[PDB]
Amino acid sequence: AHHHHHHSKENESLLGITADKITSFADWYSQVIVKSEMIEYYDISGCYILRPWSYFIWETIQSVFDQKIKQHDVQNAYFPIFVTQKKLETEGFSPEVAWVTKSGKSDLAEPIAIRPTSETIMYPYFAKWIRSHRDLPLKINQWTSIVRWEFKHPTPFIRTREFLWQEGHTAHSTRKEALEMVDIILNEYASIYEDLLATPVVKGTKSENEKFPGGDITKSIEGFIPEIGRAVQAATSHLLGQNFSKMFGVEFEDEKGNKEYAHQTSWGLTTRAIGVMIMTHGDNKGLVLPPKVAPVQVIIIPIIFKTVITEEQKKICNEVECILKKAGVRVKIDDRSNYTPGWKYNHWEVKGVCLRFEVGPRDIEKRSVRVVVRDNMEKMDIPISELESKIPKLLEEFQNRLLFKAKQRQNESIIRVDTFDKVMDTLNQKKMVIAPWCEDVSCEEEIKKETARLAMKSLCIPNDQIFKIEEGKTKCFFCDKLAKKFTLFGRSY
Ligand SMILES: Nc1ncnc2c1ncn2[C@@H]1O[C@H](COP(=O)(O)OP(=O)(O)NP(=O)(O)O)[C@@H](O)[C@H]1O
Ligand SMILES: O=C(C[C@H]1NCCC[C@@H]1O)Cn1cnc2cc(Br)c(Cl)cc2c1=O
Ligand SMILES: [Mg+2]
Ligand SMILES: [Zn+2]
Repeated sequence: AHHHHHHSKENESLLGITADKITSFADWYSQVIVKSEMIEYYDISGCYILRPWSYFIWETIQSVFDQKIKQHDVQNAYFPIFVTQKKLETEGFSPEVAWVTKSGKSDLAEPIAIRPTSETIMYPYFAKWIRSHRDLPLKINQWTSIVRWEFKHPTPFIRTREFLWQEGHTAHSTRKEALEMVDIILNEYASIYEDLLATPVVKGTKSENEKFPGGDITKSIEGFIPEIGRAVQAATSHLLGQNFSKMFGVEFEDEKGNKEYAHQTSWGLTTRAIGVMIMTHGDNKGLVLPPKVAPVQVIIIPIIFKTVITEEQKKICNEVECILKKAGVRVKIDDRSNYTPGWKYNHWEVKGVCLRFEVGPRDIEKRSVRVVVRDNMEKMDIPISELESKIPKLLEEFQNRLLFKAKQRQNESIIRVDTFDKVMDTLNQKKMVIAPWCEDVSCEEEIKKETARLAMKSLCIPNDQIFKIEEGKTKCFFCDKLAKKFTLFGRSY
């Protein structure tokens, strides 16, 4: 679905994308993020430079999500990047901890860990701040970078040794209020991917074998990349319960005067969202960005070459730019006489600009503009007097079309299998499995073991159970136990 629309002579250049998205996905992903000036590879493995074209999308994700959690009285703070070994020791993987072992030429007697997550940093101070039920709920969030020495092969955005993320940590007086906070954040995470990034995700609950061992319930949104047949956890929201409050002493005096441990939640979203969004919408021409996160929604390209644009040509472009600026549209004019219009067309197509305006003599004469849509090569002529109304509608239609097309690609990637004899062939088709499952830890341990023999794991137990179980008859697709619900399975990042 990547190489359907018309490619121009400049799209077939080396300044375009030469690797096919389906048959050469890894090379396609690298060319798309590099040639669009999103990412620069760094001489330290697993780290990638976030150029402004990609960092804008994170700033938009950060701006939109920060306003969302402020609706629930979540306050932003910043805790140090460092944490002692004693606090950190008591998905914690010791080989992932980046340790500062020297300052200058002086060795540290006790090395200091770089923050892989802030439970150890923050919770000793949650216990210090929380003495009464009146002090609850406490809701803290921080935007910061995280360093984890990932053992698996790094992927830009998806899995980086340094990534930018948001981590919210809340404490409540009741488990019910905490679980409501877990579901609230999960819906906002799903909104970030679907409403902002036009990326479909599946809301659900992690299995006992796949949940965060430090919490009671781990809910998540699962994404999927069909071109490689691997799911990707889009975000996560944990019902920590009292596991962390018991071990850090975060207790409060409830009403009537009894000491009770706090009911905590924690949730996180990283720059991985950008990578999942890129892989979802990008085609063989390069980036395809949702209008809500595209750094430039409209590029105005006057038909000029070598010489300077005429005075009436610059006046029309400024008028169109003024109309689009007043309408809240992010718009820029590319009046570089240095490049042919075809060069600019491919240049802003690789960068994923939603709409391009071609302004030539015929457009000046009619007081109209030639609009070319990025993702489907749709062409139309809009009068200048209609731009204020039509362009916000086109970007709105653009956003809906990306989510709708990405949705039907995800729905066709979910295959129902009721017996294990059809699971392996479904996985080999680069697709997920929705199967009747008993949800036992022992069952998933053998599911991972048997599928690794030809590994498949539970992605999430979806909140929306589209299929029904026979009360007392529907057995697990793998073992002899009765199936509880249907669970989404597949290989993941
Ligand atoms: N190295 C990474 N780079 C970018 N995003 C990441 C990375 N690791 C995790 N994430 C994302 O951040 C979210 C919250 O972090 P976390 O729950 O600690 O992931 P995780 O438990 O390490 N899962 P995983 O590392 O894939 O086994 C995850 O749901 C991922 O979507
Ligand atoms: O980090 C987590 C759980 C939650 N903490 C912050 C909010 C979002 C996030 O899902 C799971 N995790 C993952 N990787 C880790 C790596 C190391 Br090293 C350590 Cl010490 C700890 C962890 C660790 O705790
Ligand atoms: Mg990890
Ligand atoms: Zn089973």
